[PDB]
Amino acid sequence: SMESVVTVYSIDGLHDGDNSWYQVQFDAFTKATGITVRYVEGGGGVVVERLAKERTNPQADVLVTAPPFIQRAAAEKLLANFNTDTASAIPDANNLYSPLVKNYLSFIYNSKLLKTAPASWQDLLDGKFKNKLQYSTPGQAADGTAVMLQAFHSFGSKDAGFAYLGKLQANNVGPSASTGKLTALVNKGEIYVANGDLQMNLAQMERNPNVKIFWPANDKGERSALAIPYVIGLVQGAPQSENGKKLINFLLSKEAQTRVSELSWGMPVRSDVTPSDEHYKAATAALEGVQSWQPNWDDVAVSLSADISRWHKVTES
Repeated sequence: SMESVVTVYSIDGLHDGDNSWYQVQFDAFTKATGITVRYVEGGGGVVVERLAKERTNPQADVLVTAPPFIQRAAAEKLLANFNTDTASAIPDANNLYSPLVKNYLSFIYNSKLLKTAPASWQDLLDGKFKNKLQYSTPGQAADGTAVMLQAFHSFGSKDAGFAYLGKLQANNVGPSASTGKLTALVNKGEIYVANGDLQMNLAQMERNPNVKIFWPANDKGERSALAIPYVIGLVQGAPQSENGKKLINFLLSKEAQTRVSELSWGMPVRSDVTPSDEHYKAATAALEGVQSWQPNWDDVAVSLSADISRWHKVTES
């Protein structure tokens, strides 16, 4: 006989614990099918670089990563054509990849010290934020990359978003290789405002009682949040393509999707699920009146490295 297997390479965030969405779903899938799930986790670009390294003899069957890395995988011919069973249930799926779990860029502030959420991007330039605001470093921290993209959108052009971030640098404490550690700094008032992502921050609120989630408005009064979903595809040349297809369809099923919020603090991509958990209530409350948006990710895949280089030039100078 053989122990049947399928191998997942994923961006981190869905396997944080024994009761995480991936652990629970992988265990259910194995019980139902006899297929063990092997799992590798890393940064969103790291996992795609590994697929490219391994392309002459693929090891993974299923990729999960965030934009623009999923689009880089598609451009590099690392994804296989596969029309999922669900897709009718899922917005914006295509034959190479499908959204799996929704997430968003977010910001946080100290609500004990500040009487209300900062209203606008302009308010963050106030001198009261000098050395009392910090966001993580574009390119190094995924949510820092998201802040840069968000500035372009909120200010209407790359030049204008970079100009804004150059001004914000007067207040920004400095670089941070990761984002999650900033939350406790906000909670202690060492800083008053930081970036984040919605899944992460929702889960942090219980132990950070001085913090609340917010988004600044732009000069048209709009609060928007960059959509940074987890996105799934089948690996080109997978050694276990049939098992990969089964797992993809399973993770996109109504059954699996019903527990995304409960187990991970993410949001399901299917519209036909009704979460029953309190995490979802918190997510819905945070997003009320916030507009999701996204760029053309095929275009961002090409321009991102240049933009990160420019961020360094703009802020360091």
